Amino acid sequence: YATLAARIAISNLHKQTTKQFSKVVEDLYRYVNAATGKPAPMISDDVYNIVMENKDKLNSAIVYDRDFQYSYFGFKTLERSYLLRINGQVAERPQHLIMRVALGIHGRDIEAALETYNLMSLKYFTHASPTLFNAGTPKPQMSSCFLVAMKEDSIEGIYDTLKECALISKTAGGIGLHIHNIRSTGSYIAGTNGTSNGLIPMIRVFNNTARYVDQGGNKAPGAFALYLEPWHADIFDFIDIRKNHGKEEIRARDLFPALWIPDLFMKRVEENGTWTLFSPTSAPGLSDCYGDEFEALYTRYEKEGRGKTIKAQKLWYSILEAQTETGTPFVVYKDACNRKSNQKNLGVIKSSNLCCEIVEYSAPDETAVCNLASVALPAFIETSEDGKTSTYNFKKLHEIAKVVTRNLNRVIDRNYYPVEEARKSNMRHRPIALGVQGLADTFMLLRLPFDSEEARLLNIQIFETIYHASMEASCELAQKDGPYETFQGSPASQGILQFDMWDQKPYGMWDWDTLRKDIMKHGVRNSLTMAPMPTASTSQILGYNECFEPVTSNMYSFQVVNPYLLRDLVDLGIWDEGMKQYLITQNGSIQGLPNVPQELKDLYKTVWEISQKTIINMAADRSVYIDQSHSLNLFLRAPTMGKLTSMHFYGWKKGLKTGMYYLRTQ
Amino acid sequence: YATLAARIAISNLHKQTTKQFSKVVEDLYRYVNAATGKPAPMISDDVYNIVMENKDKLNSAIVYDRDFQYSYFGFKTLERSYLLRINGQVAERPQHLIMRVALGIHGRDIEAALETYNLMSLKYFTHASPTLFNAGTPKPQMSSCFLVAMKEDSIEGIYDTLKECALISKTAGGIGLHIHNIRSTGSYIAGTNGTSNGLIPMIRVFNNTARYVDQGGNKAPGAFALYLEPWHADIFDFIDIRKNHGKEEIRARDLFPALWIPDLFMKRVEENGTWTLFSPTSAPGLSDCYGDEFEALYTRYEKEGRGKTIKAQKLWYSILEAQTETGTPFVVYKDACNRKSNQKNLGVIKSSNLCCEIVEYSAPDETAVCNLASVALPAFIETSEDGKTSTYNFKKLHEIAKVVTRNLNRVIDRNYYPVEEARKSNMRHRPIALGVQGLADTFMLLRLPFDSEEARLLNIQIFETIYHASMEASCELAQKDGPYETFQGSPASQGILQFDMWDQKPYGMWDWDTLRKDIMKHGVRNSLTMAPMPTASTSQILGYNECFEPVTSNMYSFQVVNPYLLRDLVDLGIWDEGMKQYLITQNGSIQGLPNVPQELKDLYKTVWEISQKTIINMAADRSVYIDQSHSLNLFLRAPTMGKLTSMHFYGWKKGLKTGMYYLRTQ
Ligand SMILES: Nc1ncnc2c1ncn2[C@@H]1O[C@H](COP(=O)(O)OP(=O)(O)NP(=O)(O)O)[C@@H](O)[C@H]1O
Ligand SMILES: Nc1ncnc2c1ncn2[C@@H]1O[C@H](COP(=O)(O)OP(=O)(O)NP(=O)(O)O)[C@@H](O)[C@H]1O
Ligand SMILES: Nc1ccn([C@@H]2O[C@H](COP(=O)(O)OP(=O)(O)O)[C@@H](O)[C@H]2O)c(=O)n1
Ligand SMILES: Nc1ccn([C@@H]2O[C@H](COP(=O)(O)OP(=O)(O)O)[C@@H](O)[C@H]2O)c(=O)n1
Ligand SMILES: [Mg+2]
Ligand SMILES: [Mg+2]
Repeated sequence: YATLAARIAISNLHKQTTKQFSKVVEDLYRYVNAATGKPAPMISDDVYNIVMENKDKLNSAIVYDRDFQYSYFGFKTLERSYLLRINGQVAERPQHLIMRVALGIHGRDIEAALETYNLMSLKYFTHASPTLFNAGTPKPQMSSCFLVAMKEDSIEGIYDTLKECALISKTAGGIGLHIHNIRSTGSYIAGTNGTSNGLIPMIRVFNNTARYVDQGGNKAPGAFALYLEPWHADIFDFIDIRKNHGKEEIRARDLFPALWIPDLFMKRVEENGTWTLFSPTSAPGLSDCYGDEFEALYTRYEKEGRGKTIKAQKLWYSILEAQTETGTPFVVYKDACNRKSNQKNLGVIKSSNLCCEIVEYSAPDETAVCNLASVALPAFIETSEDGKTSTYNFKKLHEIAKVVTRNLNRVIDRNYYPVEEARKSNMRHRPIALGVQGLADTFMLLRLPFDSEEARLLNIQIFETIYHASMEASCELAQKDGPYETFQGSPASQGILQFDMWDQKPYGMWDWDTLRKDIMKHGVRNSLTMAPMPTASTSQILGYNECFEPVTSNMYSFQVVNPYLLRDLVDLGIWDEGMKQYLITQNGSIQGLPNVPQELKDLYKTVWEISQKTIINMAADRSVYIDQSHSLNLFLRAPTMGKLTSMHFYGWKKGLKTGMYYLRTQ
Repeated sequence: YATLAARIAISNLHKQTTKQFSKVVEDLYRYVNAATGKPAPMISDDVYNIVMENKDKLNSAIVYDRDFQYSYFGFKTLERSYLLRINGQVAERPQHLIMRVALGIHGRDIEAALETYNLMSLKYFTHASPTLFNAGTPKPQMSSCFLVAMKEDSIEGIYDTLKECALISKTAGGIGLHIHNIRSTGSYIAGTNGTSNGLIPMIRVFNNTARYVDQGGNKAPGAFALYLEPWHADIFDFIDIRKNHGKEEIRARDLFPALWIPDLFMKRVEENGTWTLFSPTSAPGLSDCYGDEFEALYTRYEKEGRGKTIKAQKLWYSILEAQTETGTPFVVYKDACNRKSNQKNLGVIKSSNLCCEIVEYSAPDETAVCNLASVALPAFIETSEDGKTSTYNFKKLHEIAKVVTRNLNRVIDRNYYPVEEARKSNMRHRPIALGVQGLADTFMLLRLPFDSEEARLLNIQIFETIYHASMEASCELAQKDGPYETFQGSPASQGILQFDMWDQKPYGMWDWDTLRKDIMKHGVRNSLTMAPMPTASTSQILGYNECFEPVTSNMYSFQVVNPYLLRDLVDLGIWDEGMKQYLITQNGSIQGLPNVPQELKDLYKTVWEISQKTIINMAADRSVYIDQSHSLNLFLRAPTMGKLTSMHFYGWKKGLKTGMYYLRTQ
């Protein structure tokens, strides 16, 4: 169909752009801001000198054919926010952006540079947007998220923290900020008859700084996620922070509430029992432990009159309300996250990030950071048997995941850190996050319904391979540069890998025993490797479905129909106008369509037609090979208090870390 | 009349309170917060030990009769916000508050303590509210205002500054904050295609922190004043910040805009000429000079295309609009303030304070502070000739002003400083601010219309004496403790006193030559002594008219009629119900009342009936004995663009520093 608008706008772009890469780096580097007279380079000194000392090798390495791998919407995304502009006009071709990104990561290892270039240009993998924006640029802030500790229960602590979010928000990246330690409404303050205002008014300050620190282009999200434990006395308002009605002095519409849930809360809800709310000042230490230690300390404070008791299910019901209307708060299980983190030698983890996938340690003086990349799952499909059936090439997937791991690991050293808390932190533990995109495609291309036994297996299979790969790559790194600073004492140091903490045998596609031997011997370079993220933008750049979720509709959206569906409907000579209309009219749903094979109706279920138990199951299956966590969106058809209840508890009992990211509805 | 409700509620208070002072200090000191279990003392260790080591001397010094010096509204003010409360109930009697304040200032100089006590209990003078609140208490923040420098044109500078206002707003005191150095809307920012948002959105952040840092009781005002020079490119919005209509993202209703006006602006308005707006980044140095140096540098930048030119009177007209509707921006003349400051050896002064009276030097690392007290002008009236006419006792006024000066000077050393910038600053230059209240009364009691030749003279006379006194006291201090750190190089070091900088001979009631001799010889302890403030609350505590303004109505307000008026109307046997009604119905105006002597109509003009030229004149007369500045409110009857125009220019040409504080209307 109109894949023809892609080619047009692509070679239009070729016409408005200098072909030779090294000339473009000259242009971008030499740039002066006409309106102001200021020399405003867009390449670093470092990457400039590199390109100049290697210009023939580099220019000739670039294959411009590989520009036509982009769908129309992929390309318009690139154009509109990614390709570097000279004075309003676009100056970078897609190949130049990639080549720049390759250099920004690799520096003088031109061999590494050429390997990344090739693999990216061919669509094997892609790095997260901040890397695509800033690698090879003079303030190269390439990380996607910062996990910030509230420094202290004081105006000074609060305003130091506010300063840090502000300094972070100048640049690319999202912020997860935990606040369990701020005293609740009405608590005593020494030196006044004044009472405390609590969380909400302090939230309104943060929300306001989110709105003010724009102007980083549109590279900042302008939103923070905030993490709270449900025992905090300010909980009812906190969860209603994105509510669309009620008083305005109580809402904070540019921020996301995220719950940090102890298992105790859930038991109490299930047991239909009491829940007690404390101010952190009448209940110290509560966020600084978990599991049993928490259970013991909580129960004691609860017996010692230190707080306020109400019915667990009163809170529970309010949460489901807030979630049904707004899609938030997110739900992340504190204990599951801490019980099963390779970072537990550092102390208690107090939050996740803005997309509920990063599970790293943060403290007033260490603000945890992470660099993300995603693998293009469908690129490892081949027909390779001999005949008609397609298989999945796991060798290449292991090979490619080792490359990404090495990339992400360099990005740590060549990263610009907005705040000293992020450099201190990331240099010590060197966490890393790999993800995937196009899981739904992979299945579709391989003729598998999402809810099949075969899909369940491949899910496990793929993730086993990425995790094995990354730990292998990381361990090779530890052999060249030493383990990361804080590796002694870690579960990985004691031979305990992620699935072990889930008390499971690995699916056994790869030799874990060899790997585990070498890790106890040599260490790893990275405390953490795996955390599948939303890929909202980058999967649009590679033309794939986000992430690891099924299609939302088969009507993608001018509106363009799912190419695999189209393919199949045409090959069955049943694609007419009745088809174009039935699918528009049902929004990319093909069930209940008179003349369509059952094989296709299974294959092209939309996420609303797939059962959430299956969804949670696959999240549980893959989770044992996930160092950190993943952004589990949930989708509900005709939503009810009961259906939502069984979904949290289902994931909760599965041992999940992120029980829910967004709740999406209608 | 109902002065009888005073006695009732006074001796009611006696019944609910322990008579003996040292028991009350015990009570207050020993206080424990029942709800929380926390020991919450309300007296310092230091003042406790003092009282205990001197309890008989102290308790017996206290005259409780002196509790009945308070009008009903004076007393209700004391009760409602000043007298220390034990668990909701009032624990301090007025005499205890005073005695505490005396100690908090004097420490172990019990002789000084007893002298202050006596003088205050008898209503000779009073210190500003923060002193009344906090002297003798464990965080004794006794200063009324902080003049804060915007630290830098950066997110870091801005958020360091935000932190400092927040830390200051926890406690008593107002903030004047100058921002001439923040780049305006649309300016370049290096490292993004992002433009700057300018002032307004950054103001909204400050306004929001004003709202959030309450809870210091109601001792913080919850408002800042912001100072800008009218060449700043963000000027039109900045002046409209308290506008009651229009868009909400453009207003900031809890802050006050104050203009810092160069003479150039005014000439240009008068000449009907061009005015040029710059961003500080395209015009550096502009706020860091004045007079000629400014004129030269401004003109050059204006010739070099560096900014945007429009008609002076376009801005002028908008200012008058904003002022007519909202009463702001305030108007303070930058050049007059800098030309005539004894602090010019330190560098350019960049703002005043929240009440337009403090004119002190502030810089990113020095935040200027000031401690205020006011003299009760009417307390120095006596009949003392022999017969019927009353005179004014200037000897006692010189004597009392020397006492206050010594008090204020101790408060500097025993002050708690919220931020290190304020301690650095105040310890070096030791500024001080004395004021007055009850000028209108004094005149009334002395049978003088405000606009008489006799009133004009006494105005000059009083102020000459306070200024002479304070410099004398201060110079005696310099003899015991040395001059203040930065006295060398000051105008006062070169024999140049305030009136000299106005190029005037002093009225000559006191020997200035002797004083001036001694100052060049020994120095002063205080860089600055005099800055008449609004006395909004404390004059209500002493039962006098604020400040140095005339009565606003003769219907004070249950509604209580002006006691002097009443006195006089009754003595003429013309006070009936027709009288009670004519004055209610005219809101304390007595002109155009059929049966009232002309002598009384002159004597009891309301500030709306008095001409503003006279008002400005007296402000000009007194200003030559004012180190710093004063809070000139203006009052306009039937306000018009022309009348307001001639008033600014009139004061501007008089050489005033504060041309206008509030513009008050109807
Ligand atoms: N003036 C204020 N306005 C609003 N909230 C305040 C204020 N002062 C303190 N708080 C809140 O109370 C907490 C303590 O503030 P902090 O700056 O530690 O004051 P403090 O004098 O140290 N009182 P305390 O912490 O009780 O010893 C912080 O969480 C503040 O948010
Ligand atoms: N991300 C942002 N959002 C809004 N305003 C900003 C942002 N970054 C900078 N500014 C404004 O631009 C000014 C410069 O900010 P600063 O923190 O100095 O950034 P910088 O990288 O140093 N850019 P420059 O000052 O041009 O070298 C400050 O007045 C900020 O208010
Ligand atoms: N323009 C953008 C988009 C995302 N991000 C960051 O990455 C997160 C979104 O993750 P994602 O994986 O869905 O987005 P992409 O990496 O595909 O653009 C946001 O929460 C931010 O933390 C950013 O900094 N700037
Ligand atoms: N309750 C109060 C009242 C005034 N003030 C400070 O003193 C200023 C008012 O000056 P003023 O002389 O009119 O008030 P008083 O000293 O008479 O209470 C305010 O701008 C604040 O700077 C305060 O800190 N707390
Ligand atoms: Mg504290
Ligand atoms: Mg800067």
